[PDB]
Amino acid sequence: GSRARVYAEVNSLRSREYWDYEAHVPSWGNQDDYQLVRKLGSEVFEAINITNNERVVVKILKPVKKKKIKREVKILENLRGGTNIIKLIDTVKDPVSKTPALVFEYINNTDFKQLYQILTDFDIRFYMYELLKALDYCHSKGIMHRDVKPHNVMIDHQQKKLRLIDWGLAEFYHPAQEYNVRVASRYFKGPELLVDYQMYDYSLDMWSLGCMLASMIFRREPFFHGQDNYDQLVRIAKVLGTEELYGYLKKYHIDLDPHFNDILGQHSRKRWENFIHSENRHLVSPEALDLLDKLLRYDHQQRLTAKEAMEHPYFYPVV
Ligand SMILES: O=C(O)c1cccnc1
Repeated sequence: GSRARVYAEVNSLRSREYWDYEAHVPSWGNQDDYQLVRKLGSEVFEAINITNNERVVVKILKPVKKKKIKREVKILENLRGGTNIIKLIDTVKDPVSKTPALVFEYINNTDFKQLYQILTDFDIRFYMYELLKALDYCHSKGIMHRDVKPHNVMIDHQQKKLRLIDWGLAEFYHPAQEYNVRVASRYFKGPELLVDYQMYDYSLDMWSLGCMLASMIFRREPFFHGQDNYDQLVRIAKVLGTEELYGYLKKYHIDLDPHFNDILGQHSRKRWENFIHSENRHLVSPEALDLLDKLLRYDHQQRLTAKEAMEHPYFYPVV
C-alpha cells in the first residue's frame, strides 16, 4: 500500500502502553470541583475551578463510548505540553451520573467566520505557521488529528494565540494499518478518504490544512463545497482534474466506486491563479500558490510534510 514519509516508525520505538489506548485507565476526579457557568461561545461549558477560582473549559463526553473516551484521553496526555496543542488540565466524572468530562485551559476565541475576514497576508502566514507547529508536534509523537478544520483551530487574535482542539477523532499511526475513512468533516476530507483508501497517514491532516489555507487566501469558505461525500470528490476533481484523479487511483491500485461513473464528468486541472479576483488579490501571492499546490494534490505520499511546509518561502516573514 503506502507508508508515511517522516514519522513512520515512532510508535515502534514506544512501549505498548503509549499507543495501546484501549488498555489505558484514566484517573477520574470529582466534577463537583467545577462550577459550570455558561455555554462556551457544543456540550462544552465555561467553568470555574471552585478551589482556586480559575476559569477553565469543561467538555462533557458521551458516557457509553468507552473506546473513544480512552483514546481521546490517552492522546491528549501523550501530547501534553506540545506547542499550540490544547492543554488537558483534568479528567473528571460527575459523582451522580458518573458521566466523564475533560477539563481544558481557557482560550478566548474569535469565531473564524468573522476573524478570517480581517486577516492580512501576514496574519494568515502567522497563524498557519502556528498550526503547522501543532501538527508537526503531534505527527512527531505518532498521532494523526484527523479533524483539522477552522472550528477546531481556536485563535485569540488579541494575544496572537492558537490552539488545536478536539482530539476526539485522533489516532495513532502504525505503518500499513487500515483506518476508518469516515473521519474528518466533509469539506476537509482528503481524496484518500473519499475513494475509500484505508492505508492513509499524517498527510491527511496536511490536505485539511491546505483546504484551510485555500479558503483563507481566496475568501471562498469552504473552498471545496461538496453537498455530500460523493459530490465532495467531484468538487475536488473540478479543480485538481479528473484524469489526474485517475492517475492517482492507478498508482495506488484503488478501484473507483462505480457511482462516480456518471457524476465525475471531465474536468481539466485548473491553475490556482484562476481563483484570484479583486476581493482576494491582497491575500494571494506566487509563494502562497506554490505552497498550496504542494499541499492540495491527490498523492498523499507526495504532499508536503508539516515540517517541509514550515520551510516554505511563504513563511519567511514569520520565521
Ligand atoms: O478539545 C475540545 O473539544 C475543546 C477544548 C477546548 C474548547 N473547546 C473544545
